[PDB]
Amino acid sequence: LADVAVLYSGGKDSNYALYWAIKNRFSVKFLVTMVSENEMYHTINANLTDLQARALGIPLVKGFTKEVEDLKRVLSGLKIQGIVAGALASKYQRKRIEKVAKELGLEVYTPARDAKEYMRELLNLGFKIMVVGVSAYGLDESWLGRILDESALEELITLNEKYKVHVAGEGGEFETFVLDMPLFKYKIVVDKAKKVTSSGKLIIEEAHLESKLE
Amino acid sequence: LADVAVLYSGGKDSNYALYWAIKNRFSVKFLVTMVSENEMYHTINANLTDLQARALGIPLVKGFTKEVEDLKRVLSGLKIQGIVAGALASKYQRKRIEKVAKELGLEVYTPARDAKEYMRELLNLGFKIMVVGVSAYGLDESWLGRILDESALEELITLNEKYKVHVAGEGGEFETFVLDMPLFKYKIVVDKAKKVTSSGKLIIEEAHLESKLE
Ligand SMILES: Nc1ncnc2c1ncn2[C@@H]1O[C@H](COP(=O)(O)O)[C@@H](O)[C@H]1O
Ligand SMILES: Nc1ncnc2c1ncn2[C@@H]1O[C@H](COP(=O)(O)O)[C@@H](O)[C@H]1O
Repeated sequence: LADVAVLYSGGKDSNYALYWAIKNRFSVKFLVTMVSENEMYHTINANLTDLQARALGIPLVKGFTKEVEDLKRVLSGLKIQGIVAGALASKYQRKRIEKVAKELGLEVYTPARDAKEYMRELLNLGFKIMVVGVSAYGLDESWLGRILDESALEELITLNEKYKVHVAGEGGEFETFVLDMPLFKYKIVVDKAKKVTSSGKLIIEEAHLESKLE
Repeated sequence: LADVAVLYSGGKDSNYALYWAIKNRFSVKFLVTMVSENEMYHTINANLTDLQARALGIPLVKGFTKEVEDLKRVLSGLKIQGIVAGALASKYQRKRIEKVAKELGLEVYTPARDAKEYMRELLNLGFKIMVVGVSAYGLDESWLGRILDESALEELITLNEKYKVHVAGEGGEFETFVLDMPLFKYKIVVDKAKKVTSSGKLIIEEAHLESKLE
């Protein structure tokens, strides 16, 4: 029952879900990423979680796509007992997870919910988070490619207590990409990104792994 | 017993093994690629089989690494009955496959061996094969990035009946990458490659998928 697969899309919560699972003695046999044609090229920006999976040394399973049926199809081919998803999964995402899980007879392990507290915990845990998506007023394109720290957290809280932008970007406020965390054996360094409704998006063009102190 | 995983590294034989398996009514649940640090960047040249897996629509499992222990670890997490490998696997490769297979209690399905005949069959089946590796005298860097056809086959046979270079590159003579085959839903187009003992190597920098007639 310790054998599980983590739904990994690359952002702060997928990574927190991974850290949580490992710390709670779970046996993460696989990371699972679903790729939809809804978003074809050679750029690394297509295999970002693939870059993180190498930093982690953990096997990565990639599915392709009614995404519920495709997900269940992928997960059904794995020798696992449960599915690990972050406690910040979309209100809709949780429904799909619950549905496929039940139908497959799998457990839905999830971290047992204050935005501020959560965000602070990630920083204290050594999470290196970069903003790669933005879709909320009060967040100019300047936020793209920017890393979050005790400083950026303030600006988020200050922005929240004004434009009411979620502190944990819960709801599409902004997308993230984790460049480093305690479990990474290698750090991810962005060499070239270049930025593109107040909808922003950072397309990573050049990136590489760098060994950590260890 | 129909459920299997194909050891897919991207070349002509991995793809032939895949085609053979699908045609023989096997249920290919996953493609498995092992990535070793023995060969760190963002280039697509790292996720080439990932590009093919999208063209195929088949889930891809990627392992990281005694590669035998790592392979068995990956395959042990999949709900399969056997392993599919091409009949051209290295004389050593077959030993590892047999070892892990036996230890996991899995079947080792493999295509039931004339080089010329084999190479001709691939062309007749519509295989679009590009040379991305070279390590044999009589094969100048001009062969890198070159596509194989009834014409290139002759030059290979003519070269064989002289420098004794294997027709199926069996033994490290040359590495390949399949840009298209009947099972691909999309074709792979190389936009920018640039070439690098008579050891040659083609590093693909730009590539993309293009829809097929269907
Ligand atoms: N294939 C998937 N299906 C459903 N939910 C997913 C999938 N992949 C990732 N997630 C959820 O996405 C959340 C993380 O989003 P993020 O912080 O941007 O990486 C996690 O809490 C997961 O539960
Ligand atoms: N992870 C692996 N372990 C052992 N053999 C492999 C692995 N991946 C691919 N192969 C073998 O590599 C052969 C294909 O080489 P190629 O034609 O260059 O793609 C196949 O016949 C497979 O049996």
